[PDB]
Amino acid sequence: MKTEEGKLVIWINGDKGYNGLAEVGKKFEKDTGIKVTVEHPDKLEEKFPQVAATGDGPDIIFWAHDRFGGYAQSGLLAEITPDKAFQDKLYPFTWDAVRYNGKLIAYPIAVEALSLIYNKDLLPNPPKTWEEIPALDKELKAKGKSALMFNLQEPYFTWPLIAADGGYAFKYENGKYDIKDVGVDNAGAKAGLTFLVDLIKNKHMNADTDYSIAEAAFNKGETAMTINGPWAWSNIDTSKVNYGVTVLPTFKGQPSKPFVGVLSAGINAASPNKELAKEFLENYLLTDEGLEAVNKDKPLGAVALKSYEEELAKDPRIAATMENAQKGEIMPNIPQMSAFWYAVRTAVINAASGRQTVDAALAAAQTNAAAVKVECLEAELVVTVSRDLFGTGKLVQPGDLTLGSEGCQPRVSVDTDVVRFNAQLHECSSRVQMTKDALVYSTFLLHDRVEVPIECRYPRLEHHHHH
Ligand SMILES: OC[C@H]1O[C@H](O[C@H]2[C@H](O)[C@@H](O)[C@@H](O)O[C@@H]2CO)[C@H](O)[C@@H](O)[C@@H]1O
Ligand SMILES: [Ca+2]
Ligand SMILES: [Ca+2]
Ligand SMILES: [Zn+2]
Ligand SMILES: [Zn+2]
Ligand SMILES: [Zn+2]
Ligand SMILES: [Zn+2]
Ligand SMILES: [Zn+2]
Repeated sequence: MKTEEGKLVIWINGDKGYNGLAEVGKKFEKDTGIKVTVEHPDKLEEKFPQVAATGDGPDIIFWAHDRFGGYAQSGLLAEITPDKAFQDKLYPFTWDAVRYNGKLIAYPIAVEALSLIYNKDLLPNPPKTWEEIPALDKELKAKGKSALMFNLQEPYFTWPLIAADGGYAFKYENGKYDIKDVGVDNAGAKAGLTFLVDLIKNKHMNADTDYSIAEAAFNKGETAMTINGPWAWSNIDTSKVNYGVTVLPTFKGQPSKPFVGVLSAGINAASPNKELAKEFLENYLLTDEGLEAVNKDKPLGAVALKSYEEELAKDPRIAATMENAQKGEIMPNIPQMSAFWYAVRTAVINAASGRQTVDAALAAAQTNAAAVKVECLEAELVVTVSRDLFGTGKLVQPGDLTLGSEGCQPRVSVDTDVVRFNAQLHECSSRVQMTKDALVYSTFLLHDRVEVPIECRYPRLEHHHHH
């Protein structure tokens, strides 16, 4: 077990202020002898639920509150025990974010929202509207520069624009999310995405741009604007690029609705140090002195500790962050939330690459989120289709569903709640895509006219040998 006794192990996403948390670590060793080890695994949002299945993994996991409901469902999270004294010390807004089934399942740390960052030297007046940007780009290209570059590979980043004209994740009727009602296929969503597809088509943005491309492009000086969070400031500051942080553009008059996220720290249900951890977080990290350590390394954003948030909220950058939170909505923490993220991730990618039409793409994003769970084994993958597609109570027969290319003959288990596909990867895949580090296998599940994309990533070191 990573988790030993008398020793703390923390997992935090690589982009956050990990070394600064390490300083808050060492200040906890010099006071208690308990060593704190902080590490930053890749895809750690996905690594955590696998290892902690078997009691493995860290004592404390740091991530945006949205994944924690899923974690807690699968019984991999400790319920935290903070007293009345402490609960008053953070913003109620943030406690409610870390709650699930009426239990607190993590400690809220900071509030994050995507603002629009811009180069005052290249563009002393940011655009107020999305519709301005194509034009703006032309003029800018003529000067050897570009208008806007941001991470098109994650959904987090393109959502503010989809939601804008009335996209949403899961409908919230009567204080409960209807998990069969996804607002990714509606007209407002189609509007947002189409506009974004055209930016790509008109060479105003490239479909390939990812987090590290966009970040360099801007920090070098090659792009006017970018979309990103508080954590990206640390670097921008270093490039000495003269920048400001303002409200995201509007679309069809309406504002961009970023998802607001609450950086939360969660205690492992299998950890033998649940009290030592409880102490680290409550009295060393969640303090005016401790938060400063991290926020110094990589800005946390609008920190949830009332105390320091107030001392800090006189920053125009956080000022913008908060304005954008306002026009946002907050992330659901339900389990299905990660199916959503995958659905949409694929949709955007397929639309922007022309693999699917925006209509078909977002049509699929619905079924995928509402009724599909994909699970990728070594040389076979498992596709679990919920029998009731959209809540109708009208179930489908196994003959309505079709997986992979023609030669793909999967074994079909059929319960009364699901229909299960167990399929031979190589034999069923419709296309494999090689990247510097990854291999993505892709195939389609058809139902009705609709085609939902089934998609499995692996690293490229699985070739050596026998795939
Ligand atoms: O892209 C989907 C992804 O978005 C969010 O993750 C954010 C995270 O919240 C940010 O703080 C930052 O680290 O960038 C991430 C996006 O690349 C969700 O929290 C996550 O569950 C979701 O999969
Ligand atoms: Ca829908
Ligand atoms: Ca720093
Ligand atoms: Zn790392
Ligand atoms: Zn144009
Ligand atoms: Zn083969
Ligand atoms: Zn292998
Ligand atoms: Zn062989």
